Amino acid sequence: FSFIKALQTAQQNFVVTDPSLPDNPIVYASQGFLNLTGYSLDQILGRNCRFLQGPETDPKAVERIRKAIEQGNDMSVCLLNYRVDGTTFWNQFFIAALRDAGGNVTNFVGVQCKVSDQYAATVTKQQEEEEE
Amino acid sequence: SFIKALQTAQQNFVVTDPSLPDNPIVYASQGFLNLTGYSLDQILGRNCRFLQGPETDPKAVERIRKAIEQGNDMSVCLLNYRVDGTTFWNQFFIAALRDAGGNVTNFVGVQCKVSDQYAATVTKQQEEEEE
Ligand SMILES: Cc1cc2nc3c(=O)[nH]c(=O)nc-3n(C[C@H](O)[C@H](O)[C@H](O)COP(=O)(O)O)c2cc1C
Ligand SMILES: Cc1cc2nc3c(=O)[nH]c(=O)nc-3n(C[C@H](O)[C@H](O)[C@H](O)COP(=O)(O)O)c2cc1C
Ligand SMILES: [Cl-]
Repeated sequence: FSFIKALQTAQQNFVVTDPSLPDNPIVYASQGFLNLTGYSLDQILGRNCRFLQGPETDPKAVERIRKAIEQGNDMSVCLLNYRVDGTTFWNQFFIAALRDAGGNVTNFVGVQCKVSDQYAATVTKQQEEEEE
Repeated sequence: SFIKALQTAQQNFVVTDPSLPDNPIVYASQGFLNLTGYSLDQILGRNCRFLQGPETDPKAVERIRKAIEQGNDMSVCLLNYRVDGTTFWNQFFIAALRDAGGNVTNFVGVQCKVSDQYAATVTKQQEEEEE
């Protein structure tokens, strides 16, 4: 199944990046990503998604995503991300590596879900208890 | 719904209930039954580890075990066993479903049968994460 078509239909917040390009930049973003983050598309295309990060983002959470990308692994993390206006929100984030029939990573899709503080407390706790 | 999406897409997948002991299957798609050869009576109310066998990489299974311990999404390529003992390469994905309060309510696991060439490529990268 097209996971992307599934996300389009469900009108989710997601982006697709191209690892064949230096620094793995956004080459597609849904309307949902734009509404959520406040960015317009010319602000987002061709950029690494790390702009979503800021001073209050947990760097160990970011490392999980980094490893997942190095391994062509699917993963999820709850971390804090930044809107175009500098304000934060909690992101239940998911990333998938898409592979061809030959097994080679061809793209990444990242899905963003806004969650409450209460939600984040629970998930971040198990993340910190994982880190310790 | 991730589950409604998998239904529509006619995927091979299961949903388990971690609120019951040993986190048993409480739903299995038709795709899953076709793939593994299991019937619904043999698997409903059971834990998925029956898919594993002697030639499965115990390190891939461990990768799956941590995801459940942490309530994380993950994907692994490992060898699984059908109801008659034959093997197939499984590009597996597991997701934790959470309520609004952040509590894991379910696990969803999706199985995609892949070629020897595919498994070769991915499993090599899995093995390479030695140090
Ligand atoms: C498809 C895709 C989507 C991503 N989405 C997010 C995101 O929503 N929020 C975030 O903080 N990082 C996201 N990332 C991670 C960053 O782009 C980047 O990989 C992260 O900073 C790790 O790289 P670095 O340590 O070199 O900065 C995403 C990565 C990819 C490939
Ligand atoms: C929803 C779900 C689907 C699973 N699917 C598979 C699978 O397809 N193949 C597999 O080898 N293990 C699968 N597992 C993992 C086993 O069910 C079990 O969690 C794993 O063997 C580790 O648990 P254990 O330490 O008790 O053996 C799945 C687990 C869950 C929760
Ligand atoms: Cl998927």
